[PDB]
This record gives sequence, structure tokens and C-alpha cells, in this order.
Amino acid sequence: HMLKYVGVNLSGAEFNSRKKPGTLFKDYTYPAASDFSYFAGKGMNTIRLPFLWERVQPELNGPLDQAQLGLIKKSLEAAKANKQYLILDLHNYATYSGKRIGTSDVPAGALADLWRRLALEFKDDKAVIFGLMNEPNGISAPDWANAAQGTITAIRKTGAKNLILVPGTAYTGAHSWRSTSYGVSNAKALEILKDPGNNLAFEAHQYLDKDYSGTKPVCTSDSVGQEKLQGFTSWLRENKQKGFLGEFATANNPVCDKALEGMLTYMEKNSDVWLGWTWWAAGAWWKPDYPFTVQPGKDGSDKPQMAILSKYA
Ligand SMILES: OC[C@H]1O[C@@H](O[C@H]2[C@H](O)[C@@H](O)[C@H](O[C@H]3[C@H](O)[C@@H](O)[C@@H](O)O[C@@H]3CO)O[C@@H]2CO)[C@H](O)[C@@H](O)[C@@H]1O
Ligand SMILES: OC[C@H]1O[C@@H](O[C@H]2[C@H](O)[C@@H](O)[C@H](O)O[C@@H]2CO)[C@H](O)[C@@H](O)[C@@H]1O
Repeated sequence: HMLKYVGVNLSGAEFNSRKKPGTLFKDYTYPAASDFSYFAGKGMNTIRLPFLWERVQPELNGPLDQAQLGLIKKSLEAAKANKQYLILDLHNYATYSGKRIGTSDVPAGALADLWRRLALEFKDDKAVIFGLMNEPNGISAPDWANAAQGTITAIRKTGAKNLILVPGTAYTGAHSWRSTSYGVSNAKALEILKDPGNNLAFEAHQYLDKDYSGTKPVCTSDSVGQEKLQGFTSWLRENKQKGFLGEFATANNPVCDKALEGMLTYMEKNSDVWLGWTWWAAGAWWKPDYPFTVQPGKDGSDKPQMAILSKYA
């Protein structure tokens, strides 16, 4: 891989998110150790690991749940043994128990407390990357930037030097990074951020269906992926920052495969600012018809998109 980090999301611990705490093996699962080794064998050195804020910290501002922390640490052992980095993805959409950050129910400081606690646990783990928040939305770009700043500050106060992946609002879409239609863009709002540890990257997501939601197995053209990364890529370069494509996916059809090749090629060509990417998704709990799975079959076989991903890994 010409990029520093390439890999996949191992989805499952964030499943059935209505259920709190939920029960391990019933409502959610952590990955199998063999998942880590399978992806390592395909050249992937990075695993993004979604998990829920509510499951790791069952009361705001309170202690971490030790069983949940143990599950995360067990995944970290597997990643380390397979020479992989582990992105801790707080997979929460800027919400806690369905209430948005910035409401009276969930002050921005609560997110900083969560990350203070995780940083204290993982500050001495070089393999660990802090994915502050999956797809904030329903919060303005400046208000999210303030919440992100508080979180970065909290992490650095612990002495942690780990890479922090910082999203924007608007589901952190690459395509909409610079949009001012509805007010302040992510581009403008996030220029304010300061990381005293100088080890930050901006996390964007990009899907290729009509509304960039990844809800349909369509890529609207054979070039749309690279097209939608251009504005964000330029913003990174303009601001001397780095980026990370925390989620992206394409379905198994010719137009999508061309788009996939194009976007992977584009990131390699622009490796001065792209640190890497993690495909959405693998994990053992996707249904047979899920269009974006790269979890190997029970028969051991590779999924179709993996033949392309592996060429860039
Ligand atoms: O990106 C994955 C994420 O998608 C969420 O859907 C979002 C899309 O990300 C977002 O692009 C779309 O934005 C639209 C905007 O709200 C409209 O007002 C108008 O400007 O068009 C935009 C699309 O070009 O909004 C949808 C939500 O409606 C999924 O909800 C989420 O599950 C998923 O992870
Ligand atoms: O419907 C199956 C399964 O979906 C889980 O949510 C998925 C969702 O289907 C997918 O579109 C999105 O990209 O990822 C999420 C997982 O983060 C859901 O959590 C389960 O309750 C449900 O059984």
C-alpha cells in the first residue's frame, strides 16, 4: 500500500443500538480473532472497530464498563499480533441514548470525559487510533468543532500522543465538506482546531449512491468517487492537514468496480494528504444480501470487492 493505513471496518459491536446494555452474542458481537488474521493476510494493516458509547460508558461522566473495555482490549491484542492498527470508533452519530450532543441532556463536555477515559487506557498503545465520533449530524459545523476541540484537548491533557481522527458534521461526507448552502461549512469551521500534540487527521466518509448514504447498491457513475473526494483533498492540502476515509463502499457491479478502482487510485495519487482508508464493512453478522460485505464466506472464499481492495494493500 502506498497509503499508510489500509483496511476494513469490523462491524458488529455497534449493532442493535437501541438495546442498552444489550447482551454480548445476542445483540452485538466483537470480531473473531480470525477476522484480524484474514484481513492481515490480504495486506490490510488497519481495522476500524465500531462500538457504542452507551456500552463502554453506561452513565455519562461515569466509569468505563470493564467488560466492554475488556472486549476492546481483546480486539487490540489480536490487532497487535497481526501487526495492525486499531481505530476505536465511537460509533454514535453525535448522540448518547438518542439525544444529541449540545442539548442539556448531553453536553459537549460529556464526550470529552469519555475520550479522557479512553485516552488514559490506551495512551501507551502505539497501535491505537482515536476515532472521535462516527458521522456527527444534527449539529452545526461550529458547534461540532467546539465539541471536537474539547475532546482533542481532553485527550492531549492525558499525555496521549495517539493519532486522533476528527470528523465534521453532515455525516462527515467528503462531498459536502465545503458546502455553505445551509450555513457554515465543515471546511471553515474546522480550520479553528488546534491539536497541541500535532497528530490529527480529518475523517471523511464517502458513498456513491444518489444521496451519498450508501443505502442503495448503485454508483451513480464510474468516476463519482474520485470526483467527490477532490474538494476535501484540496482543503487538506490548503491547510497542511491529513485525511482518512473512515468509511466508503461500492457494490459488486461493473460501474461500481470502475468507481472503486478510480477512488483508490485517486487516494494513492494524493498520498501526500491521504493517510488511508477503511472499507465499510466486514464482520460476521452481515446478511447474505448485504451489498458491501467483504467478510469471507463460511466456505473461506473472498468477497468480490476484496480482489480490488487487496491490490491497493
Ligand atoms: O454517509 C453515510 C450516512 O448517510 C446518511 O444519509 C445522509 C447522507 O450522508 C447525506 O449526504 C444526505 O445529505 C442530503 C442533505 O441532507 C439534503 O438536504 C440535500 O442537501 O441532499 C444531501 C444529499 O446530497 O442526507 C442523508 C440523510 O438523509 C445515513 O442517514 C446514515 O445512516 C449513513 O451512515
Ligand atoms: O438490518 C441488519 C442489521 O443492521 C445493523 O445496522 C447496519 C445497517 O444495516 C447498515 O446499513 C449500516 O451501514 O451499518 C449498520 C451497522 O452499523 C443494525 O445495527 C442491526 O440492528 C440489524 O440487525
